[PDB]
Amino acid sequence: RKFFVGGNWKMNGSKKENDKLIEMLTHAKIDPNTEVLVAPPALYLPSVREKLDKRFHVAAQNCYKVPSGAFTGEVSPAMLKDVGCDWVILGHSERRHILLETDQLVGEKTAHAISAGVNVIACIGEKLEEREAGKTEEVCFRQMEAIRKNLSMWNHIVIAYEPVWAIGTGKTATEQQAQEVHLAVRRWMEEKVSPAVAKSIRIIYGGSVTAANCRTLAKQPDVDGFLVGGASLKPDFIEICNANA
Amino acid sequence: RKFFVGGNWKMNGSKKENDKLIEMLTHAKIDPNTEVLVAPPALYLPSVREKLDKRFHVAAQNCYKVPSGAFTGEVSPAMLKDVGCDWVILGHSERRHILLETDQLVGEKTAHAISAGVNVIACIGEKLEEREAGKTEEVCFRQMEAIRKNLSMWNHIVIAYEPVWAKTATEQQAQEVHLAVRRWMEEKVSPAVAKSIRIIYGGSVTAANCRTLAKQPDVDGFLVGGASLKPDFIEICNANA
Repeated sequence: RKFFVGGNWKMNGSKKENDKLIEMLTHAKIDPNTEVLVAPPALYLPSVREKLDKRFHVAAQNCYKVPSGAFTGEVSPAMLKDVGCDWVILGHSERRHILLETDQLVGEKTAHAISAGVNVIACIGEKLEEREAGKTEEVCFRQMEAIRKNLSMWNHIVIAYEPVWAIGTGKTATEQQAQEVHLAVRRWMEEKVSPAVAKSIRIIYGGSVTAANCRTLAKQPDVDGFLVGGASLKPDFIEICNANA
Repeated sequence: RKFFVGGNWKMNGSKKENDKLIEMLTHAKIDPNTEVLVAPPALYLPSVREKLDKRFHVAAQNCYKVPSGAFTGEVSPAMLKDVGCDWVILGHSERRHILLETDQLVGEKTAHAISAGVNVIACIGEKLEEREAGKTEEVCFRQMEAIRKNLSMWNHIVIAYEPVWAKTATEQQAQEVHLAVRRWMEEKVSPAVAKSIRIIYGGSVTAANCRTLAKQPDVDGFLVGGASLKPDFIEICNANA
């Protein structure tokens, strides 16, 4: 499996700061075996895609579930392709838990994006009250089942596990805890989809990753990379891209 | 009150179709006394603003309530200004009822955009069951209270009434709500703000009905949906002349 590092800029960006990030990425020494993605705010997707070499993927942070229609404020996968972007992040914990997106909606968006020819980073993960009730697998598997319900092919999917129970609380997840979830998710893929897909699919870690912990997380056998948050805006991003080499 | 016509493109747009719409706007003769706005999808805001003469406003169809933060998929008023756009539509019925935005969130976004120097079309309106229950005013006034609560200045606000309940809305029904909202502004904000604020109609607006709607004394323009993608938009922009 090819190591995969995606930088989610979240709601951060400006012509000035984007240019500084692009110059940092363009000039950095990055492991040639790392697949690298950045996800700017939607206003900046076309310009960031023009300025950054195709060695870098550029992703939207969200999209909707049909090509066009009466959905004020939404953008479709067809529009993403029209501006040269071939990736989207769907189901991020902030969209599920702050902006109230349901499992079913995330699954419908994922299936439509794939149908349009857009690759998807599909995000899953459980909150603290769910983890403390023993529901880590139940929650992760329910979110994946909603994606599988509408998907017939997985070659253009990357799964991101977000330990929301740690992100939202200030707790720190150990590399052993991340590995344990990644393994359970991979076994679900083996069981519900196929051993070949489970063997191929990248499962990336979306808890807090900085230059300080990326190398120990990267060595875990079922962690295939990272969905990076705030470190995506900083020189730490380069060390994270290099975490596996 | 200066007549105001906004075209909400919703989730419609592409480089090719945007170019046809931009050429349509550019070749049009529009009443010089009418304020005209278009709202493309967020991906296309910088290019549309670059390509359209500054006689036209270019608006986002949504934004968030702080300048930056951990809100994957959201954009801020600061970003809008950074790409040259100084307008946003907030509280549209599709965002309230499909995408689950609360009254409080719409009010927070509206106050923040205004504080950031972005002008706001703030949308209100009642659903069919609410209208049939006699709750048009109750709903509209509850929505305006959340918008009004933390606003101190109204010169950069336009109110859009969307009869989500429509069925067909008559010019008498639109006038009745616009008048009620204006009288609410008189008592809750001030008579001076009420006399000057634009209240635009955002129900189904076509070339066939825009002139009858425009003559109503408390209808100050339109927030147009599907007709904003068609040459019919120009006739609607010219409805007051």
